[PDB]
Amino acid sequence: SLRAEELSIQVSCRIMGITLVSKKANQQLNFTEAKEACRLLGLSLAGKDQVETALKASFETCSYGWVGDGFVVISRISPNPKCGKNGVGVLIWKVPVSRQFAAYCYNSSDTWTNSCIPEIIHH
Ligand SMILES: *[C@@H]1O[C@H](CO)[C@@H](O)[C@H](O)[C@H]1NC(C)=O
Ligand SMILES: *[C@@H]1O[C@H](CO)[C@@H](O)[C@H](O)[C@H]1NC(C)=O
Repeated sequence: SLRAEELSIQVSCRIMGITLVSKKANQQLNFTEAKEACRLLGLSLAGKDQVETALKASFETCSYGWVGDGFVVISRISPNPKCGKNGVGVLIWKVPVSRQFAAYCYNSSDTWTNSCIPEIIHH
């Protein structure tokens, strides 16, 4: 079975709870494996709407990854030919579930917009 030590985290500072998880090996994750990858880390496979919320907080990636309900997405703020072919927004493809990509994962415990930037403590 998939093990967590086979995974690497490509978004070290989660935005609105969202990270991106890839396989260290060349072969990446099909849709079912993407869900398992997030769960091995205690996360859920992100929904496209959760990725959209992160984009509004300036979450941007340059990797295609699975989200819930069988879409592959990339999160783009700036047009880039090499990152989603100059698209902008959360770009969405409905792709056969056997295809292998990264996984967008969601962490509901995050209380900061950027998990690496503290926010003022309210007492
Ligand atoms: C996804 O990969 C797993 C390997 O862990 C395999 O058992 C499963 O059949 C694959 N799903 C598809 C739709 O290819
Ligand atoms: C999820 O978020 C909580 C709160 O920020 C944090 O303690 C935990 O380490 C996070 N887990 C993962 C796998 O990102």
